[PDB]
Amino acid sequence: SMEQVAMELRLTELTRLLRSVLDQLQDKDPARIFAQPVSLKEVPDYLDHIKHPMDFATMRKRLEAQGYKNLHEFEEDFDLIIDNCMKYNARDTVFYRAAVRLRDQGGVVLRQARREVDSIGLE
Ligand SMILES: Nc1n[nH]cc1-c1ccc(Br)cc1
Repeated sequence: SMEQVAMELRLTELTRLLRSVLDQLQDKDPARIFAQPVSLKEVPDYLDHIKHPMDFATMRKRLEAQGYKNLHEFEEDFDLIIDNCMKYNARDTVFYRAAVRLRDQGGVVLRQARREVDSIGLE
């Protein structure tokens, strides 16, 4: 149907916007602490602590499959990256501190992303 095509165009547009947002957010992680999944070989007990692991590579996989239907779903995954890290790692660690900085700097980006999604009507 034409309606289905239009819906798919909207999703493709959202995906383009979220790709830009994801690039901007990952730039706020210059240490690449959040670039890849926590290794279950190097941290074998990780899943005892963290029930829903997340990282930028995994987000990017879902993104390119057009797997984010709206900004909320994307933000959920970004918050998992931050929140998982701030639970597993103590306050005095380079990991926890990196998550705080990513959260703070990323908030700015996500604030305008929300305005843009609403403005252009992408969801
Ligand atoms: N990036 C993370 N999110 N949750 C835990 C971690 C982590 C834990 C140990 C090391 Br070593 C590195 C990273």
